[PDB]
Amino acid sequence: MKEFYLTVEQIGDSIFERYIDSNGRERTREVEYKPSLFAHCPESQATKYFDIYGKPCTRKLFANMRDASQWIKRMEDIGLEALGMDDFKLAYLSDTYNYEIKYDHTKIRVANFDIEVTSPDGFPEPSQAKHPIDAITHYDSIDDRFYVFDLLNSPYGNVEEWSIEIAAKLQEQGGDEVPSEIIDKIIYMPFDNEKELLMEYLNFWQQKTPVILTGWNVESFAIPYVYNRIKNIFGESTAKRLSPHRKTRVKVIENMYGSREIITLFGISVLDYIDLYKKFSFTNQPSYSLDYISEFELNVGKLKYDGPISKLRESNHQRYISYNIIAVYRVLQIDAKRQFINLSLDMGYYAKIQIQSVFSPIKTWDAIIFNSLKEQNKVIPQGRSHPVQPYPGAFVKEPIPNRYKYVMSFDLTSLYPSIIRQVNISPETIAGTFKVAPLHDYINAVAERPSDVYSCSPNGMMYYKDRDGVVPTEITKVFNQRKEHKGYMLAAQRNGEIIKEALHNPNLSVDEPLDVDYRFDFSDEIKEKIKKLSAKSLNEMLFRAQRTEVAGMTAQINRKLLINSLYGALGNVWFRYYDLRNATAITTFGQMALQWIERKVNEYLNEVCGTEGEAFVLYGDTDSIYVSADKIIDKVGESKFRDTNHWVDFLDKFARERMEPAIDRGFREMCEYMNNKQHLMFMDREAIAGPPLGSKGIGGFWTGKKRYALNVWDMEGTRYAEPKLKIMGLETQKSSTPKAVQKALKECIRRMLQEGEESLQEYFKEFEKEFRQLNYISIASVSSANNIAKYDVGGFPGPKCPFHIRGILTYNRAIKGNIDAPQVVEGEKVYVLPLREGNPFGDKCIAWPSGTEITDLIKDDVLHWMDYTVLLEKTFIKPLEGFTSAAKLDYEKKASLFDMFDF
DNA sequence: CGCTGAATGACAGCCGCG
DNA sequence: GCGGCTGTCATTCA
Repeated sequence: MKEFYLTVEQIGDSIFERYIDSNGRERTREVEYKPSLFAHCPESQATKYFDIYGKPCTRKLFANMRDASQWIKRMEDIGLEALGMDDFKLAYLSDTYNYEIKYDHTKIRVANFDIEVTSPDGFPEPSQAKHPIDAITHYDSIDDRFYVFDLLNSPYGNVEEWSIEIAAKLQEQGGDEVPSEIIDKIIYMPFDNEKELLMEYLNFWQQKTPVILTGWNVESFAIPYVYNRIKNIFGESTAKRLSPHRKTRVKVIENMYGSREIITLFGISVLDYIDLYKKFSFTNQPSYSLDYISEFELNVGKLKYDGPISKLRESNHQRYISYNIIAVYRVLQIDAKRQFINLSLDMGYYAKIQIQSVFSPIKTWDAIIFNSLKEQNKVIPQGRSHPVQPYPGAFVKEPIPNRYKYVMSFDLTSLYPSIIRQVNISPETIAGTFKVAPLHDYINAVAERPSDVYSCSPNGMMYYKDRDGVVPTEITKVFNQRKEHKGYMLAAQRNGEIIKEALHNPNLSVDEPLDVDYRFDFSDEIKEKIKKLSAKSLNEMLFRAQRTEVAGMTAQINRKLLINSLYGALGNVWFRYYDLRNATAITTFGQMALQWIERKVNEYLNEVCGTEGEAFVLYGDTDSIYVSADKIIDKVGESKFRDTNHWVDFLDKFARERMEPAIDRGFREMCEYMNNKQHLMFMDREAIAGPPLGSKGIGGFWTGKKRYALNVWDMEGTRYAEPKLKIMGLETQKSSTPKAVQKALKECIRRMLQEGEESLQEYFKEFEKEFRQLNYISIASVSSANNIAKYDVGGFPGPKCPFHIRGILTYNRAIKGNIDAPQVVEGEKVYVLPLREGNPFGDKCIAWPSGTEITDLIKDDVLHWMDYTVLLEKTFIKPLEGFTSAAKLDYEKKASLFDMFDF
């Protein structure tokens, strides 16, 4: 097989690497790597190395990586550029694997673990590990086994061995329902004392050292704990064995609210699944706890249990161990869905970087470009520092708050990457500048054409149209690879049909399947040989056909991630190819683009409607615009459509047959006006929305920028079974809005867009007569807890003290001197709730622990005093009032018209 | 931790007012 | 009392 690398590190003047060799064996090797950097030399010195600006360059092969850095610092002092790949690990990688890295994941040891640590004095600080580690479940992908390390005796208790038979039984039988899928894959090892367990674990860790290390919060908790527990008991020398190179570094990460520390295990790739989730799930969750995430993804969480975990080991050591096993398994299941691990490996090996680096857009791209410029003997610029200066971004239209009956939205494909290609924006293609007229002037096409020689951007930048830019070349490559791989998937779909005769005409001649590449559909070669094939081969063959169906996805979707991250890197100063002007070039071009087309779409709809000045585009945001299709539906007359679907098709047709063409003509002119290297401004009809035909619904409405709701029937050409509610910004998308309320608001909107004013009015009134009766906990809100220890004066409200941080305290006070009642904390979220006046509790409100009910020591009265009125008002009404005033609807009869005037 | 602007709205305070 | 700002704090579209 073709060998590859697992991990790489630089320790002193040597490169330590773990890797898979020609025969599948894992190997570790040290290398006295010789880095090569470059300096600008005299043109009269014929060579083969040039930078992205064509200037000739001389290679400087150093003795060791230190001289290399010594030179870089020396150069910086003199004031002359030091070109080349300074991250010697990256260079080492390009150099050792200059080719298409094909890895065999079944050889990559990916470990998933979780530990349990009984503590009665609160959350166990990892940087101290004051308490014993009483459990460790460490799943290993090579052995496909769960290794359980159970501590039978500790200062907190002595317990019996965990029973696997009991773990398998059902809940009603006193079991733990440990799934049958893994019941046979568990390897239980009980221990008499912690030291015996830790040492056996550490030994286990050498026999099977992880390459990829994951789990939930494993990098902020598990790893740091285990490391410090072991260090505090056996000394740092034994602790550093967790690293295959016996090297570890404490890394102190610090944010805008403080700091914590994680432990770097040289020779290991830590892809903590929580982080692997927060960055590839694309969706905000009100809680990122494994229980919350596991439920949201598999309709089931972590084992249930009675009492506080703090006492779960003692009172029920059986559940305790099972719990720890299910927690490790949940992660594995959540990854059986997301493939974020495979995604990572794939992305990392494509760019030839350290797997954990995929969390870094900058690093991934830096690496992909460096390998490209390397193949063509070019030398990358030298990273330089730049002030952190903000630049303008996307144009957002100030929508006129109102209901909007019929709406059609068009979007622009990969806006920014597209813009970079069309204008040819790169640092080495900057040709010059030009006097800049007000932006609107270019929007209205009444400004002296920038230049007839170079590709332009509304901010005054000009680019060469002959040269193919470094940045744009690279995106165009990824852009093609995508169509390429997602091209193989369109084929594996044609072979999944031809090879879809499991019982159609399965001949009875036992034969062997074929080696035809499903990437490329069949012709006659093997296409002919699909009949005489038995009913058995047909199935073993489609097993090899579908398998590729996903193969493309991994790469194609992985390319989509790349494409979409390029902008961020380009706008970040720590990027080798960053350029303030180029970033602004991009952003401003887009501002122009989106508004140029708004002018065009308006002008075009005004002619086809014989209207004058009418404003058809009602809202635009970055890469999309929404048009009011009212004036259109009216030419044809609303009373002439057989039903909802009739007018949807009418709009769908007018879109594809009339607007798109007018749109492309529009962008094609813009491309000429800016004298761009290539027209790439492509818009697509997106959604079509409106109320159900023959109903009193309003269809849609905007509250303001980033805040609207539509009733969509067809999206990008996919006619829904039932209309879909598309809501942006409104509180029903507010991860911080109660659930009972987040529901109504949703219902309220639906009744507004599809049923009408009387419907909304009948709901609202009921939701009031029955708000009390609603579960008392189905009301509280949500929010992050930052600087909690800033607005506390002896645990009291200080200056600018937020509304929750105050309740928090009238809770600490109502139960002061007690750790038997739910314990609060920071970085979390709490149930907030207003209390009437004259309440013996503390303030106007009172917050408390999330995911829990109020301790029966304050529960009884809290409810007795809670403010329902104030609660309904600020969480339900205020926002509805907001929706209905915009949509010009009343949620309550006898309301007065004048109330809408600002006099 | 990790990549960028553009914009909501909930609360806290100030100011200004016969 | 209460608009009319202003600046924090949180979250979300692009």
